[PDB]
Amino acid sequence: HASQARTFGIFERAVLKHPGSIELWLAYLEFAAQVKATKRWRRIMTRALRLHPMNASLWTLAGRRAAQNGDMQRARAHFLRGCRFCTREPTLWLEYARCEMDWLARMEAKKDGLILPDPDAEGTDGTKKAAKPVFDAEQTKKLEQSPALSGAIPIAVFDVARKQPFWGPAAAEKFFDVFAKFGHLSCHERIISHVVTTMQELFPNHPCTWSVHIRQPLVGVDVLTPAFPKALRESLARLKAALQSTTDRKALATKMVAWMDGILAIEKLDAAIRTVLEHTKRSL
Repeated sequence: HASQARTFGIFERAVLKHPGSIELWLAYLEFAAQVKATKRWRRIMTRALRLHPMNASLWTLAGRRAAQNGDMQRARAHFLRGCRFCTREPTLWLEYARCEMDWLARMEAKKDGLILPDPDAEGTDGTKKAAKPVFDAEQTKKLEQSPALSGAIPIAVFDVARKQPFWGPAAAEKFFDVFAKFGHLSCHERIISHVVTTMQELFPNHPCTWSVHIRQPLVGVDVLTPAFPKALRESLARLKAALQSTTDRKALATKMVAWMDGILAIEKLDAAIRTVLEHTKRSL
């Protein structure tokens, strides 16, 4: 028990020496969480977010804790507040989308020390510290009434993210990636399609859009299932077409090599498939 005290002192004097260090805060929070000091955890969270309001890691940590405790209401609450704050970096938005798909995963399976930064706070000159709320009152109501297994919310998160400063092809591809797991859910097809299309419409020839376009056919699929080789052939067709397009070949080749490495990583992959993929990679 005395060790709790000692360690706490270590962290405390540590973040006092250097409050800029986010990692210290994170590490301290983890320690507090493991010794089940929840009150202290809330207080440390309040202090860290107070002085690091735009750090995604903190916000995600909070929202994800509320969801793991079981109420998706606060989860959503924290994440939305935070997204008003965290707006120069995709991170918090990606993590909210993820948290949301995770909830769908649980729904398909079934079938106070904490003070968060006020978004409606003004600075010295009148400027708001946080962007306007992510969803209008009307909009939130339409999403609440929306069917749970529709996946209307993560899509909504994606579309509103489109209005944020961090919006670009790279951010979009990160959403595709968040969503590209969760292949086992009904909504993912519609969602992924939305994302790839959108990217195609807005960033027509970007190596990222090409990325998601090549990678798209293999999202629902597993091996072995006859759908996998067909999809692989489709994917490869997309890849050839990509290498012949007027596009950054270097960036594309990098992403695509990583992708194939990921594929070759899998166990019980067909021999001829391994060979042809390796040749295809060696080409890059």
